[PDB]
Amino acid sequence: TEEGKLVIWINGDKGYNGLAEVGKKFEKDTGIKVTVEHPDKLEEKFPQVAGDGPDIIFWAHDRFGGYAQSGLLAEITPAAAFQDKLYPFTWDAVRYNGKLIAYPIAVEALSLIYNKDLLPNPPKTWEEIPALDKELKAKGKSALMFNLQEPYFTWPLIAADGGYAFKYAAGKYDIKDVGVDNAGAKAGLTFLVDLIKNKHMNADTDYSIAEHAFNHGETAMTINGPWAWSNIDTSAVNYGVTVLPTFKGQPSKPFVGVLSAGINAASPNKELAKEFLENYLLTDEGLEAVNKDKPLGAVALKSYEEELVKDPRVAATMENAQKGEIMPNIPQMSAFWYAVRTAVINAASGRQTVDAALAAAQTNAHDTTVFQGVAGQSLQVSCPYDSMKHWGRRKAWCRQLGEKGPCQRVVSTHLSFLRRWNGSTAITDDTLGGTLTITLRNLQPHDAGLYQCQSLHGSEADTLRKVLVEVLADPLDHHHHHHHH
Ligand SMILES: OC[C@H]1O[C@H](O[C@H]2[C@H](O)[C@@H](O)[C@@H](O[C@H]3[C@H](O)[C@@H](O)[C@@H](O)O[C@@H]3CO)O[C@@H]2CO)[C@H](O)[C@@H](O)[C@@H]1O
Ligand SMILES: OCCNc1ccc(Br)cc1
Repeated sequence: TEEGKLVIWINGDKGYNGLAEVGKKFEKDTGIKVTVEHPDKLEEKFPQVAGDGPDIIFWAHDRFGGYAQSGLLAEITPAAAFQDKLYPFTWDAVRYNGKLIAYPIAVEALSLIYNKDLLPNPPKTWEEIPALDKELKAKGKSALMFNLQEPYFTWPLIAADGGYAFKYAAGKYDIKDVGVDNAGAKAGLTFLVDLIKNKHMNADTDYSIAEHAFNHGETAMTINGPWAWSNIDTSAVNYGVTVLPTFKGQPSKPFVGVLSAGINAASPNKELAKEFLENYLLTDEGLEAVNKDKPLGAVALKSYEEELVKDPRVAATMENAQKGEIMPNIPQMSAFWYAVRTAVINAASGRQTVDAALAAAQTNAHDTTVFQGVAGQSLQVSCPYDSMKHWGRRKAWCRQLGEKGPCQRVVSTHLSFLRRWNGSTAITDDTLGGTLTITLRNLQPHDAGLYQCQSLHGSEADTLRKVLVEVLADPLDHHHHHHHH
């Protein structure tokens, strides 16, 4: 960052050229240069560089609770008159611990996109896709192609019969109640895997492959968001945007994302960012400039949404959004997505069965795992990992210094042993089996807290597991004569 200018990060699938046009208008009126960038993995780079992060970060709201907890985002305090211009639902997406941590921009949900020439009557159920694919294959076409590398696209099907991320009850999420390995989640993922086994879909289909096949008239349907419509408009394919197919008679339940713009807590340009976001971007003209490049979906700005909702594609986006639910913005969402991404990729490739893939995802979707030990005794912490993925990497055990501090290295593999506070920590790695083991001797309350098992590569560290060490009292420490009769 540099004082007197704005650097913005936004994902490569969004209208970054339209956003740059709003930046050009801001520069024309004020002299302030606005640079819009679309780095790869920007959502993973942001917490590592936020140092030299951007002034503004755009992403769906699900990642922002984690950034806010880490102290990376400035609290936003728009006037009541400004808050009244955006929908209360969109403000709900960006409120964390009672404070607003980003400006909401647009509401997104996946829909079924279909080729009206190949399929004038798209299927209402997922169950009828195998027979439809057989008929289309006889004509050199396929029924459906969509991104199988990101769990966001398969989640509507996994959630349809009962899968869920974190149980919700009266404005709160229970982070201990995860629904990744229930009967409904297994049924949805088994249906997806059966589509691949029967050659109705390919496990390696990604965003680019599905978009190219649909936009070239090779597949009758795709599953995508509003941002994808402008490339289809250019392709001249006669497309429709409609309700996703049902599974076991239940609607598919897409996770609803609210594209949001957070202000970096370390930015010396917070006031410029606020003026740009409130008075340039979040205006009917500003949002239209972005929408014209890549559609936003249902915008957070009431005045513009009242017009956009007349677009049948936007009404279809809201119909699918209403069948699903808003993603939580809680810090625990990252772990949930990483676990489900792994389960889908492994089940689709045949590397794991659906049952084993979802059992591992259920365990790993929990951001932290408690390891309880008794004071004065030894505690063995286990960190399973993918031996192939982490082949050749050294490992580390680090202790989290508060909610916002660094994870401070304790021991690593090749100082693998550390004696401190009359106790000790030793790390051992079974590289063939994929199990990292940390042994804490003479466990005491001073050892309680959050730690990470890590896999190192270059100057980066991958989190293998977050562990909460809990220390039960030594039974002898309460030595007394109990009551008798
Ligand atoms: O898959 C690992 C991946 O998990 C998490 O990513 C999720 C996003 O945080 C979540 O917003 C959603 O992303 C979709 C966007 O909302 C949508 O606008 C569009 O850009 O498509 C995105 C899906 O590709 O879903 C993903 C999970 O698929 C986590 O935050 C990432 O760092 C991680 O790489
Ligand atoms: O060639 C198979 C041995 N190679 C290999 C590479 C990646 C994974 Br996942 C599994 C196996």
